Amino acid sequence: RPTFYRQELNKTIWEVPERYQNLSPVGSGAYGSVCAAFDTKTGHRVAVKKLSRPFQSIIHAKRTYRELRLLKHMKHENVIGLLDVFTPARSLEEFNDVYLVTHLMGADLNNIVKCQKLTDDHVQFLIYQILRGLKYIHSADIIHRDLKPSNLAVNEDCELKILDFGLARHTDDEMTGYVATRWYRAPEIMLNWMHYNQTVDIWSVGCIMAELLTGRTLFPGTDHIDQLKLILRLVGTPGAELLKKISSESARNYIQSLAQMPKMNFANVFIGANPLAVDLLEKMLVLDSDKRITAAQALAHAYFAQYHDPDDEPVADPYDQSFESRDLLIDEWKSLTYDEVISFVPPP
Ligand SMILES: COc1ccc(C(N)=S)cn1
Ligand SMILES: [Cl-]
Ligand SMILES: [Cl-]
Ligand SMILES: [Cl-]
Ligand SMILES: [Cl-]
Ligand SMILES: [Cl-]
Ligand SMILES: [Cl-]
Ligand SMILES: [Mg+2]
Repeated sequence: RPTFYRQELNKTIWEVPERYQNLSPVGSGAYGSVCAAFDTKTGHRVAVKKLSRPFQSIIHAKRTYRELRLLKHMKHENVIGLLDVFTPARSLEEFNDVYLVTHLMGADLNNIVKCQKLTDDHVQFLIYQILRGLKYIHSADIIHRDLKPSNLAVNEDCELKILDFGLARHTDDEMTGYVATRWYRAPEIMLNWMHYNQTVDIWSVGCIMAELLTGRTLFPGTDHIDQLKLILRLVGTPGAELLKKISSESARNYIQSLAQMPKMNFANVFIGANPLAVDLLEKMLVLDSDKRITAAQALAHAYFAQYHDPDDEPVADPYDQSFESRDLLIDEWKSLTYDEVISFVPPP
């Protein structure tokens, strides 16, 4: 057990191993209560997150366990990973606080590229890395559900990592109005058309790629209905085959009140773009999720010819999430979390 020291940060007392020095608050709080630090064991600048009231309710205790399980599993160059996890507690009986350590991420795609169009070679490399990480995530049967520019960390060498695992589900209010937390969502999850699956993430990648190419949000709706109208103008109204699959009778009835529209010509929407980029966007932005291209298929598309290497696009170890359908008491979720803290093995 390392020696811990204490100091006052973010309105509370933090207690951390000596290896972590020069702690200072960072960020806007989107991922939790976080400080930057220097890790003397590894030489990295790191982010240290102190969980707020991790075991105050059944919902919060299970969410803490979920975040730790997801972060311990992710081991890929284009996905956030766990450098360390610790508690000052010496036993389960005194366990109360959890701290997580990751690489410090300076900039995201949003704060870097807002209102700006990038060159085609840059778009190729950035979207390639998103898809490489997504192939890994989906191979573990994990659905991200919230891919958007603020969840993509990028460094000076245009290297990219996917963020946002195991945090609270987004609320109805967070999704209301003229807000970026809805602009990248697939229509079937935005409107609860049907039981969704991992194909929702490919819709989000299409929205991101379009925005890197034009410098503009693809579907900046002022509310759910305005956004649906923008989507259907581009990709066309649903045909009878997809209407069948909308298991919400009320949603199905609203869609049929709208006048029918054909799919638009994407070469006239994305004027001047690489024809291979136009072709890939047409295969991502398909209304029927059954027919969208997958991450593994998209890596082999000719748009990525200068980066694609099928021997360097790895998949994940199996991920057991049977706990997600399990009902337990607060102290049982807390005991499971403690076991996962003390069993952590740091990366090589
Ligand atoms: C220590 O910094 C952290 C910890 C966890 C997470 C996520 N759950 S994505 C993000 N930042
Ligand atoms: Cl230490
Ligand atoms: Cl990482
Ligand atoms: Cl503790
Ligand atoms: Cl964003
Ligand atoms: Cl969500
Ligand atoms: Cl597992
Ligand atoms: Mg999110």
